Amino acid sequence: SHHHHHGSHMKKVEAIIRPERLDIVKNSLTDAGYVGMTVSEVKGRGIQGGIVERYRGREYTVDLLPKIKIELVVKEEDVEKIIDIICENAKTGNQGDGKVFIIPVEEVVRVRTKERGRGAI
Amino acid sequence: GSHMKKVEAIIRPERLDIVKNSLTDAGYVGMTVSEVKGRGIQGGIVERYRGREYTVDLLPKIKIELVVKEEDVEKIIDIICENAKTGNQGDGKVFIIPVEEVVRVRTKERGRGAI
Amino acid sequence: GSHMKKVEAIIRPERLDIVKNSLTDAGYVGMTVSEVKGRGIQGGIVERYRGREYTVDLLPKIKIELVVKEEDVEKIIDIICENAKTGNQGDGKVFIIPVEEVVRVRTKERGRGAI
Ligand SMILES: Nc1ncnc2c1ncn2[C@@H]1O[C@H](COP(=O)(O)OP(=O)(O)OP(=O)(O)O)[C@@H](O)[C@H]1O
Ligand SMILES: Nc1ncnc2c1ncn2[C@@H]1O[C@H](COP(=O)(O)OP(=O)(O)OP(=O)(O)O)[C@@H](O)[C@H]1O
Ligand SMILES: Nc1ncnc2c1ncn2[C@@H]1O[C@H](COP(=O)(O)OP(=O)(O)OP(=O)(O)O)[C@@H](O)[C@H]1O
Ligand SMILES: O=C(O)CCC(=O)C(=O)O
Ligand SMILES: O=C(O)CCC(=O)C(=O)O
Ligand SMILES: O=C(O)CCC(=O)C(=O)O
Ligand SMILES: [Cl-]
Ligand SMILES: [Mg+2]
Ligand SMILES: [Mg+2]
Ligand SMILES: [Mg+2]
Repeated sequence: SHHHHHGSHMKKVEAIIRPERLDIVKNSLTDAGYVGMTVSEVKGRGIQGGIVERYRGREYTVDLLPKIKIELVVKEEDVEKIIDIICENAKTGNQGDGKVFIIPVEEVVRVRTKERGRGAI
Repeated sequence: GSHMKKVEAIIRPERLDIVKNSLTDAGYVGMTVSEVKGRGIQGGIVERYRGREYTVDLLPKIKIELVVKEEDVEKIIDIICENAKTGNQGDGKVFIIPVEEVVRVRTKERGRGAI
Repeated sequence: GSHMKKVEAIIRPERLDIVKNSLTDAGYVGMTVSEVKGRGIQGGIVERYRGREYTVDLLPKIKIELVVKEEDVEKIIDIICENAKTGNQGDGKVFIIPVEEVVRVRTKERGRGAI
């Protein structure tokens, strides 16, 4: 017995990774056919708030570290494969390896031709 | 809906002033500019040296971001495309991303009046 | 909804350390910082040389991005505004952008627990 009770299909993959994993990540994405990408130099910290460096028996926090931002605007159906590639290639087994954010994209336009939408990705 | 959007455009470094000035002339002034590298669908360019070839797969580009009233987006797309284009692969790409809220730091004004 | 958002704020370079420390003290630590240039609605500043005026239409700024749990957005807006403001045009702007998914690279943990 039971008691009665009361799209664009486009996305932006924004990932922060270590500088020394950029070429590995880029090459795996390229090999898989996910080519269009924008890369930025950034600084960051994750939930641990940076690292501690020692000098003359004293600890000093370094609360921003060099990182690389990659952005790929993609067809929605490609997001999970790209997440997988980024994670597999960026990981090293150490805190600081990176984070991926998925952000909606409502429109894409290629400048040269004014093509719009998924065909412009 | 918020009726605000973010226009994120990647253009050639030599078209930054042209595009910025054209936007300004049309009254679309608030903007954030970043130096980036990138490649589009062709995966870069091929450079020749000493009988060899090398693919340069990230090239200098400029990112402009304008957070704008939604009803201005198409006009801004048109200005960016007209002024960034050169007829050559690599001219750029424009992305439109939703923005839910905007706050001006100095006065704490929020929404479309803070654009 | 995902109940996750991106706080993207542009602030003065000389207010970064103050803002970052206040965010840290409130427990909002994960953050990405970029060097950018920008102008707001006034279109830059005027610099004088030999009694002539010249427009400087992009100035150095700092971008901070925090991807956060939605329930923290208003407090973070408050912190950024209170710490970044100086009473002068140019103090900054905050944008809130939806985030549909977050993944921690090292472990592949996803969602709000990965923030
Ligand atoms: N919530 C967040 N918002 C914005 N940027 C972030 C966030 N979390 C991480 N980042 C960026 O990603 C980079 C790498 O983060 P990191 O790998 O340290 O994340 P984490 O959550 O601390 O995981 P881990 O325990 O593996 O270190 C940071 O230096 C920062 O640039
Ligand atoms: N899908 C994408 N995601 C992220 N960034 C992109 C994407 N496509 C292009 N970009 C960025 O825009 C810049 C210019 O792209 P580009 O003009 O080469 O695009 P394209 O699709 O290859 O078109 P074209 O055939 O005109 O060259 C790239 O170098 C990169 O920074
Ligand atoms: N609509 C916008 N889109 C993108 N970036 C913006 C926008 N408005 C401001 N910015 C960025 O924020 C920075 C600071 O803007 P600013 O504080 O001058 O805003 P404002 O609207 O002109 O307010 P104020 O009257 O207090 O000066 C700019 O230099 C630019 O990097
Ligand atoms: O970024 C690193 O390499 C270590 C620091 C870290 O994991 C963090 O600040 O969250
Ligand atoms: O960016 C360029 O100038 C040429 C290369 C290009 O169009 C691309 O990589 O897609
Ligand atoms: O950014 C500054 O410090 C002053 C200029 C300004 O407020 C603007 O261009 O909107
Ligand atoms: Cl974004
Ligand atoms: Mg960490
Ligand atoms: Mg191209
Ligand atoms: Mg201003």
